[PDB]
Amino acid sequence: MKVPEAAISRLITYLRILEELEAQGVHRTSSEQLGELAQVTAFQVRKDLSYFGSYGTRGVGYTVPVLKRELRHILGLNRKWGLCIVGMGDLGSALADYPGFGESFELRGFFDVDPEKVGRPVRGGVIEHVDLLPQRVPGRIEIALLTVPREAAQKAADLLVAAGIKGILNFAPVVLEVPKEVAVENVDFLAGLTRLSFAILNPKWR
Amino acid sequence: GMKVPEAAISRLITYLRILEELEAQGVHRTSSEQLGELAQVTAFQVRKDLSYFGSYGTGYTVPVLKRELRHILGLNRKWGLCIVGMGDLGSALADYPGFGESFELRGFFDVDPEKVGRPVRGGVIEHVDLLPQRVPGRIEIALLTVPREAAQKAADLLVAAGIKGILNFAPVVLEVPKEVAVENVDFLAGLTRLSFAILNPKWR
DNA sequence: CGCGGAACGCGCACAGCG
DNA sequence: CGCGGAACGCGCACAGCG
Repeated sequence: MKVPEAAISRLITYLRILEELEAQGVHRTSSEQLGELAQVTAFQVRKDLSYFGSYGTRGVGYTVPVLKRELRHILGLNRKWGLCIVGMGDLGSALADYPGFGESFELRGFFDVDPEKVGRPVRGGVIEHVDLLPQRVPGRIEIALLTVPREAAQKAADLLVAAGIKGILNFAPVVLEVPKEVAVENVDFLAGLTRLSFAILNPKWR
Repeated sequence: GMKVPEAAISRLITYLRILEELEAQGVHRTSSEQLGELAQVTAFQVRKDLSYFGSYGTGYTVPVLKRELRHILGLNRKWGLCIVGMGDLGSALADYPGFGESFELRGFFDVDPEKVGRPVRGGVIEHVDLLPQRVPGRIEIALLTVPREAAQKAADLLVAAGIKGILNFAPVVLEVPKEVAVENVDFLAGLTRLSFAILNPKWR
């Protein structure tokens, strides 16, 4: 009912920690262990998980493959999302080649407008003009990796929204404007850099 | 409240960007309501985000704000950067043409024999074993882009070398001494955040 | 007229159950 | 015995003033 987004980010962290624990053969963990690895209090963990259910065992703890399964469900990773990359520049090309996507995310789109790229056969696929967006997105692409130069970002967004996209992972440094019907998440490395600058200059604060 | 919420610093970064665009458009005067509009926040928050540092208001001269903001964020100096992990991302970052005058790449490290010794925009790749010799006095921030499984270790090495801040791109929670700052850029996390958001539209 | 404190909404102790 | 509600604390109202 409450469900702060700060909690969704932490759930991501717990699932990753669970995958890792599983990889090490651990069968059972606890909020205390989980907190120690996610660098938060055990309270924060139990409270974050409580927003969705009671997956543990009182007096005992949490069975790793169970909670793991439960978090993947909540996070909507128990499905196979359709992805497309708009802006086959350098970052987008690195992305196309990222091997750590896993079962939950599948690349189906590849786009851009530059003639010198359009038509290049990328990893399992081929680039194409962003004009084919209206005829590519519906029912096959839900999420788009927006990676274009800061000035083409807002333009590319409109296009994507019109083509029926449901989510935009924005890599461009700028606040996008989209219908509130479309979810957007920013991945801003320059903002992070700037934050590091500030953090350094203000050690006390940090 | 003399203690600045960190969320306010994300907004200042956004304000600065909005100013640069203005200046670039030729505008000379802006307002609380104008900034908010462009930043999608209330004019209140803008004023509040600014009050933590001063009264730059008359008011609000784009160039006087752009300048005070970059001073507040520490962009008024030339930070030294290095990249640890020269794979696809490390390479992409190495050739990024938009750091600006505030961030300078002075190092590129790795362990792959095929990569070290390799020339790059701004220098050459060197083995991480050389960080203790390359960091002090020249490099404050490190762009960490190694595989997930080697992140912590690379981080342990940067710490040992005396690094001030790590911009972590690996999907892991780095463990570092308190005097070392860490900022994460997690796109897999954004992806999974979007996944959740799509399924919980009323939650929005 | 137009544009730099304080209230308010939201993010630990014990009850519950194995 | 061992490990899933409510207090606390962080993030609008008006005064000044051209």
